[PDB]
Amino acid sequence: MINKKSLLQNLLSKCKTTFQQSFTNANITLKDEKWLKNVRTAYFVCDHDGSVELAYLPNVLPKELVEEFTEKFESIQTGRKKDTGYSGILDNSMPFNYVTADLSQELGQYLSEIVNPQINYYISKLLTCVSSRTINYLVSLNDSYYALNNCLYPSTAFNSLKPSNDGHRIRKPHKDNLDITPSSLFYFGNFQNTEGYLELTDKNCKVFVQPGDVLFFKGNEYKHVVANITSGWRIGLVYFAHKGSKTKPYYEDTQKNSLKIHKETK
DNA sequence: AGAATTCCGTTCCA
DNA sequence: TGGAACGGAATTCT
Ligand SMILES: O=C(O)CCC(=O)C(=O)O
Ligand SMILES: [Mn+2]
Repeated sequence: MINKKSLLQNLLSKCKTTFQQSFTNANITLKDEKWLKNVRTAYFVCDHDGSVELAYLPNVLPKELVEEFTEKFESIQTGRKKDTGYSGILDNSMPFNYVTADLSQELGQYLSEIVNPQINYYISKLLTCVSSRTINYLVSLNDSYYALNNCLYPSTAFNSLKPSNDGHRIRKPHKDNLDITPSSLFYFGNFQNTEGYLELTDKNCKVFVQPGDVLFFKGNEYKHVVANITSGWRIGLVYFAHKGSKTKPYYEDTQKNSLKIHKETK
């Protein structure tokens, strides 16, 4: 119900001035139409209403930032058993929001205190361009969430993918169904141009992501999976918000403690 | 103690 | 519907 050529011109205009980069060979498709099979460049997916359900902007992060974060991420993850980590709040399995167990650890500290305040700026950049509805929602959240995660997004996921790990949750095709808003994704580490791509299975679209790129898309609606890497290290951050952020209460404590607090108020 | 297993609890889907 | 799934443990075995 709208012109895609003009909408792309609008999005490109905002993104060019905001990120101060020229995005060549940018493309736009409606969600109903046939998506590009291979996206190495700027790409946008919209509905009939005009809202952006996917945005991919190549290399918006300064190389100095990607390299420093990578080195620290790899340093911390070495001393970690699990291949995933989380900062901010999680409502998973509980009818309340709770502080992640990792926030007290080295990973959670580095994300919240150092990484997130810097990344929060590029998130602000991204949202003011592609989605107004998202940032309008994120600023309505409890102040405690913003203070906790030091970011507009109340929750941050840390995905460490080493070569030939098929057991990682991002290696299995899925949807994140708790998400009330499209997530913002940042990538780090080093891996090849032909591997570690995010594939949307139902739309048959392969987005090839490299360190420094940003990806903004709905995780609940579109089933997606991360491809295997034969070399390098694939590290990425997922900034999201669940439904429980608005709906469920907050006791300002970790999971087990909050459960005790939750019951005693009932 | 340091392994394997069960548990609390929400949400979904083949 | 059983059971896996962006958690995070406590029990229960060797
Ligand atoms: O890292 C990616 O490219 C995707 C992450 C993802 O799908 C998830 O965290 O569920
Ligand atoms: Mn996902």
